[PDB]
Amino acid sequence: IEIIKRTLKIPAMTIAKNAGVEGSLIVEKIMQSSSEVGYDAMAGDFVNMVEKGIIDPTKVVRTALLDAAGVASLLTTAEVVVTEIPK
Amino acid sequence: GSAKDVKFGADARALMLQGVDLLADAVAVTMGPKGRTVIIEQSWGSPKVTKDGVTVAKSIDLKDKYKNIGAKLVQDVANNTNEEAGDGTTTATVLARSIAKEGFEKISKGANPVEIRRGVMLAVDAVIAELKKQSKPVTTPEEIAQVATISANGDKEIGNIISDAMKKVGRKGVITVKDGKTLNDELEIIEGMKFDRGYISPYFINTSKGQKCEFQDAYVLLSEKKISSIQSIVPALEIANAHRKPLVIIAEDVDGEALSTLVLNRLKVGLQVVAVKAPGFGDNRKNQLKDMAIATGGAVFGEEGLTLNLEDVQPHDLGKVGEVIVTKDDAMLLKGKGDKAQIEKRIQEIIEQLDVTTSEYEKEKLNERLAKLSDGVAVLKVGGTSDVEVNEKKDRVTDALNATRAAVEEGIVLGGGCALLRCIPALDSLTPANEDQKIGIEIIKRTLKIPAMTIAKNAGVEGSLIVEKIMQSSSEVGYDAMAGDFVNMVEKGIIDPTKVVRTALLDAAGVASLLTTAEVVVTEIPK
Amino acid sequence: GSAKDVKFGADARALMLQGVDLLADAVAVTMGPKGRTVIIEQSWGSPKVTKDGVTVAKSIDLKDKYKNIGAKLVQDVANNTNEEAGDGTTTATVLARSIAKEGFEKISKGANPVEIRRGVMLAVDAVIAELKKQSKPVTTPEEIAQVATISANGDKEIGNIISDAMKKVGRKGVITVKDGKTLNDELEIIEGMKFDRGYISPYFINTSKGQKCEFQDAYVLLSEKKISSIQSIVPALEIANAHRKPLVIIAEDVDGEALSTLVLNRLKVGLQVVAVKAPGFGDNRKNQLKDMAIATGGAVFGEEGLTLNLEDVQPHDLGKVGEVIVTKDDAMLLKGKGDKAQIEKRIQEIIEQLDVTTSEYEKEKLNERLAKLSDGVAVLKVGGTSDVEVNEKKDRVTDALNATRAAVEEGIVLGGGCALLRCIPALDSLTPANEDQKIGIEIIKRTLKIPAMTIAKNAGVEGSLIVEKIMQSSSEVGYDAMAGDFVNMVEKGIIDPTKVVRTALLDAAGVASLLTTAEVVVTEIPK
Ligand SMILES: Nc1ncnc2c1ncn2[C@@H]1O[C@H](COP(=O)(O)OP(=O)(O)OP(=O)(O)O)[C@@H](O)[C@H]1O
Ligand SMILES: Nc1ncnc2c1ncn2[C@@H]1O[C@H](COP(=O)(O)OP(=O)(O)OP(=O)(O)O)[C@@H](O)[C@H]1O
Ligand SMILES: [K+]
Ligand SMILES: [K+]
Ligand SMILES: [Mg+2]
Ligand SMILES: [Mg+2]
Repeated sequence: IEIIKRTLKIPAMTIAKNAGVEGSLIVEKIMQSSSEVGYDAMAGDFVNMVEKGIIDPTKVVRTALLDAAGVASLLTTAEVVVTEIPK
Repeated sequence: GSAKDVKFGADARALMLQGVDLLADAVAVTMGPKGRTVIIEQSWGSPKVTKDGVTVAKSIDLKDKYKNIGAKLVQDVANNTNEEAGDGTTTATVLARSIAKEGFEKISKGANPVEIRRGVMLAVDAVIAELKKQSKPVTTPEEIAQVATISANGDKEIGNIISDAMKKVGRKGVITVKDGKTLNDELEIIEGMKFDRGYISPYFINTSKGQKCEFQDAYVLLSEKKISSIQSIVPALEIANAHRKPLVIIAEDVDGEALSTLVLNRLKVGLQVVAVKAPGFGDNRKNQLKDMAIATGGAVFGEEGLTLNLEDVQPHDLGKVGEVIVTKDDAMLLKGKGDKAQIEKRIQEIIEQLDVTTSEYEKEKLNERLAKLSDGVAVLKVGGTSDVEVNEKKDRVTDALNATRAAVEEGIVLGGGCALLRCIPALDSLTPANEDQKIGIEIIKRTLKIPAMTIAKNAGVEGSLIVEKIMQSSSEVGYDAMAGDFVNMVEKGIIDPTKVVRTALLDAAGVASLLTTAEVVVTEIPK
Repeated sequence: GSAKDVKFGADARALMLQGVDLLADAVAVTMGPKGRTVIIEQSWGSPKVTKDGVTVAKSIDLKDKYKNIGAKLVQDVANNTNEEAGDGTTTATVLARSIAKEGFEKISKGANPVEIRRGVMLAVDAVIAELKKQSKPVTTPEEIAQVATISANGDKEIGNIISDAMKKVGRKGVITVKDGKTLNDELEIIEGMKFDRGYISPYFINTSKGQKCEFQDAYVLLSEKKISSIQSIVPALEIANAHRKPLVIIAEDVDGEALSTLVLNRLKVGLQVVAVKAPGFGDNRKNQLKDMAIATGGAVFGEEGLTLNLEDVQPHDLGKVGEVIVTKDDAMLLKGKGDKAQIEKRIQEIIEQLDVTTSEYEKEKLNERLAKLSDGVAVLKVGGTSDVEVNEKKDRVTDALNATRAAVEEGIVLGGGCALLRCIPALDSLTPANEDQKIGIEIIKRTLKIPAMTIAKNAGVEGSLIVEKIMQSSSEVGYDAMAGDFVNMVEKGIIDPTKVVRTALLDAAGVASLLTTAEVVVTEIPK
């Protein structure tokens, strides 16, 4: 549960980090803000996200999280890795 | 003569930054109360474990000569900080790495790095002025204990023992740190005048329980020249025997006929006499003998200037001590009957001699003489199980003693890197003369966050969030990284010496902003 | 005897030009107010950071011996320019590279490179004559400060302190540059006659506050031989004691019986006496002793020529000083009661001694004696946080001092490479004797734009446009590359010493035009 809770910040941090600002500070200020407020990384400002039209499809967000979590949490169960000798 | 390789611009600067980054990455793990140690291989024996930043810096040299140039420059930062202040070397290293990385990032074709350096040094002068305005002088021994505890990585016992030493021998007193043979630290206070010369012959022992010669209310005969003849020792013994008082003879050497006379009168009739060599090698020996003369109220015999002779001795020319203890390896004189005005005058003479010496070795002898005259000396014996633990702990004890002396000298500020963090508004108000000086001011403004971020990062938390919360807080509030809490820093005793903070910043900024002016680097072809 | 490789013609010249190009490319990054620095690895310790063109040139040696020949020749250019002018080495380097590249480009089967060199030297003579007509003598201390500021890479404080030192000790006065222990620069002015010999014994101290001997209206005894006997020192003390005046004894050495007499009379009765060793080692020692005698109005005893003896001393043979200060490491005589005509005669003698000798080491001693007699000396202590910063700054201080001395000697011209740019019409009027001399003249005419182009190029603008706009402007107009503006150059104080410009051009042209005569290069096979 804590792994997922930490992971939930990664998209906003990565978007802010590509924008050349410090992503953790941006995410902390988003979490401290009212629920309609987010970071316009293109403009570099904290805005009402729906009024600025910075929106995502629900299906895309849930699909990306589910698909990432399944494979990666299966990967983290591994103790032995078997590979072929390169020829 | 030697064949050289030359590289230009960004490739050269990137290689130098790799060297700087490797050294700073090794040093930065040691920072703060959750810093970890560094193990350095020693060629002759057991490896060294250290939390000391300059020690880690000086132990790292790199094969790539371009990387080694940057590593050597940050070694210069750490060493200069250690020499000036005795603490803060890790802080200086991380500040230097930050300034170098930011300066290298800002170099473009239109940029003027020398003017950027001018901006950097102007910003640093503004920060140092703000730090001096922030500073508060040390008033209480509790603040002394707090400074020493913080500098000793939170060891409250080291802070307590340094504070006790400074209570006993003075805040400016002589305090030395040495190996202890036990598990725990101990503080020894050497009172009176004790020097490292024992009895000349073992026949002067009167107290067998400690194998020492103990006298009370003793005459003291001081000789700047050696005593080897009968006539130069008979009348002093006649005075001692007529007054029925013990005699202590401190000379360069007592040997031959005079020594045999002393031993014969000691064994046969029971004459209360002891003979001790005069400590020191050269002018310091004469100075120490004159200090003993002033303390005891006697006169020095066999001197060059006045030429007083041992054949003509009067009872007033002999010093008087209330107590003397002579062991095999040391002698000790207690409550000498000298004139207080003479002693104060000699102390002031020693002080004026201290004001005109810059040898950094004669100042130690002068301070030790001052301490033998006034207050005694303190010895901190550092306990431990093995040599590696004792050396590791001795590094921290020495750091705490340096930090406490610096705090006495120039005051204290908030620890945790908060002092530099509260100087950022003093940079916001600056008006840069041009764009390059603006770039330099901004480099320093970003760099001022680095110590607090590094301390927090070693504590396993996100440093940028911690620093943002600090800057949003009231000016007395900082981050206790040991407790993981936001606290009033002064009340919790998380404080730093002002001298250490300003020294680390100045020494980092100078070297690193000079480094960021480079366009060409020339190295020798490796053979 | 060693086996040799031999290359011919264009391939050999291309390899040598690669060497010249590498060294000049490294040196050229330092030019002008937006020049950057070069970091040179040092084998024994910290790397050196430099903006000095000759320092960069001398540090670069190449493995390829054909390239190393060209690099060594441009090193000869930079070193020769440094030796005769003390500045302008970077300018000389870029001029030499330009002449080498242009000359190598013009070599064909019909070309005669020796006659091309003759043309190059004729053009350079015409340019130097035009520079001498362009030149203006320095009249104001403001121009002194401007010259020193420009030569110190725009540091106005360095220009101010050099101008202040030249105001205090004269424009031809002795000014030395040394390391300072502080952050900031400081000017010390040593007035009177001060030498590096302290008191012989510490018993002569009368003022405890600085541990020094301080006398006013003192007799002075000068002895060219040692004083070790009683009767040599008694009648001088008799004169001093009868006249109730302090005595200063400057001799080769006072030791033994005479020293014990001096100390005994000092301690017991309170005789005002001090003894100082005579400075210098050899003929310089007797010359300084005679200068002291002339300044004070006394006579030198124990000399070879006149054979005056210390047993027969009269009060007129004793010098008189208004003040004497004797510390542990130095002695200082102030307000000597000598004859003004005798002092001026000695000054004229020292001047005529300077006019006939060319050893460049005893000339320093003669200048030092001159300055002790006339105006004192100046010491510039260079501040900084680290040794690398102090060495970098001291290079520029030395450059500024050399440039200011050169401007005093031979006047000033416009900076920014504009002086050479205004000499191009003096080449347009030449009538070449043949085609090869015409080619050489054209080589110099193209080379004359190189310094202004390089200064502009380092400043991140297009140098050819800048130079074209300068040449289209009135003769007082040039490019302020630091400000990026076209300005009256003399009014903004962007000026150069005439000697530096002409030295750099002559030294570059000679070596590079000789290099362009080469058809065969012989090197050793590397082992
Ligand atoms: N509990 C704490 N919370 C926050 N900061 C602390 C705490 N304890 C100490 N510090 C800070 O840690 C820093 C000391 O770190 P450290 O001693 O590791 O490095 P240094 O003094 O820069 O260098 P060195 O000791 O290696 O010469 C000081 O700034 C001090 O204020
Ligand atoms: N603001 C400026 N604008 C234009 N030219 C300038 C300016 N300041 C200095 N200069 C010129 O820059 C040149 C000095 O460059 P620099 O001192 O870097 O090299 P150098 O004198 O040739 O050699 P070195 O100092 O290495 O011995 C002079 O021609 C000087 O007039
Ligand atoms: K540390
Ligand atoms: K230069
Ligand atoms: Mg520390
Ligand atoms: Mg120059």
